Amino acid sequence: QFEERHLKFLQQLGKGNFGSVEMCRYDPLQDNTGEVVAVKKLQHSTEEHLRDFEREIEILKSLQHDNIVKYKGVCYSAGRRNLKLIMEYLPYGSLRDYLQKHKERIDHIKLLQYTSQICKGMEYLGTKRYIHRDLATRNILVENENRVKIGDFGLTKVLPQDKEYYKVKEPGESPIFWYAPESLTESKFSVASDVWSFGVVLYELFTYIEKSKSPPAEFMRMIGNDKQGQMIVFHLIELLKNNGRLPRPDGCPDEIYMIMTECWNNNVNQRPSFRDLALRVDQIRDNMA
Ligand SMILES: N#CC[C@@H](C1CCCC1)n1cc(-c2ncnc3[nH]ccc23)cn1
Repeated sequence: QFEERHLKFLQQLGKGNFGSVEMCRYDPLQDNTGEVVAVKKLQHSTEEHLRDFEREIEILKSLQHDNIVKYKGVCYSAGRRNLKLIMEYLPYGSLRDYLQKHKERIDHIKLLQYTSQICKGMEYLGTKRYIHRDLATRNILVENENRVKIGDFGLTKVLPQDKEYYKVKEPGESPIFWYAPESLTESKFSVASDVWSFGVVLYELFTYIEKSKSPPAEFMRMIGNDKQGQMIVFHLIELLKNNGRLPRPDGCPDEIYMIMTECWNNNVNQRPSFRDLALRVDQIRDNMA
């Protein structure tokens, strides 16, 4: 229901894998009263990528939650393709950049507020049997100082009816340093691996996105920065097999790190639920206040 001729390009907001998001104004009355929106498109409209995109659009459309970015509509020109996803525009950018920019005014209670919101959004995904597969502060957006939203769903898959995991191995880079061990070894993605990645998100938050402290930097320094191409993955697997883990971030209390390390359990079935993670984060945040 969005006509392409009324979307006015303003700037690029972000560039994902096979996708990009643009800040546009939807101004059908041509009087500069229309609203600014976010428009997602494919960088190269492959038939396979187009079918993935259609599934992503339906997934997002099916989601309604304070902590999930709002679907608004779709757009297409010159027939059916050039397909574009229209979403609400969130003015503070990604939580990665936002935390980096205000580290001296965002204290731990605020971090835990964001954490809780992320947990509740992920739990909502779970009730729909959706596996996000790409949890990272770079894929959390900031609506305002009090609200974050899960921001991108390009890698989200729906669980089979009969199984609690989805086996997929895609070409491209994969965010290996947020991957559960069973995702690196068997391409198995589950709620439990989303929980692992959430552990990494919590690490990210408490590092305040410091340069040398990113999961890639830390993990490369634990395996050796020389490590060569695909060998990287292999060593990562071995490192995680021997319970090598990201270190406790500077200033991070013991209980928060413990939440992280319980998320980083090699035994998929021993990782906590998102509801319990929310419960615990909320108890800590209420104790701090
Ligand atoms: N998530 C996220 C990260 C990132 C890219 C991930 C893959 C493609 C985009 N990205 C998303 C925005 C954005 N910014 C403001 N409003 C928005 N609405 C909807 C998105 C969006 C900016 N960069």
